[PDB]
Amino acid sequence: MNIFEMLRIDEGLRLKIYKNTEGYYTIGIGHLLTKSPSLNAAKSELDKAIGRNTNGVITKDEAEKLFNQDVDAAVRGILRNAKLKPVYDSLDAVRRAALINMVFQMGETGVAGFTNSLRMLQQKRWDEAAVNLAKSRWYNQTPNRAKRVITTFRTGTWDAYKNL
Ligand SMILES: [Cl-]
Ligand SMILES: [Cl-]
Repeated sequence: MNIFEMLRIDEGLRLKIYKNTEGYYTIGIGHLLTKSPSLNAAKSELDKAIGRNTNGVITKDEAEKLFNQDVDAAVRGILRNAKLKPVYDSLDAVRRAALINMVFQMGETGVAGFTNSLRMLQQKRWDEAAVNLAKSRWYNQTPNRAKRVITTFRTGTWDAYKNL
């Protein structure tokens, strides 16, 4: 298991524009297009991202390309974030993947807001962090996925994902 496989399980793969869990236009492997209510706006963002007139449909390779770029960006966002970097640097390889997953889903800014959980992770207080992480909109809105990431932080193993 690795970050790629992990997020592919969490986000799935769709080759046509769809609405994510928050009702926003998305494509591929969780690549958000826009928060705008307009499908045209989404098709426009899509063609600009791909570099061709897609008509709202992309291929598998194109999806994988956006995915590689998004993962890369998530990592770089962590590394450039003064609040995130220290945490990421303190963790082991498995737990680092759990932090990348959260950043990919909710953005650098959203994750940097879990101040108390971040401190606990930094301190290696696993069970405490898991409890603190669960008290969030994130967990109440997407509980099955939140539980998988949380278990990851708690145990430092990929067990929540083995089977998927
Ligand atoms: Cl893009
Ligand atoms: Cl979920």
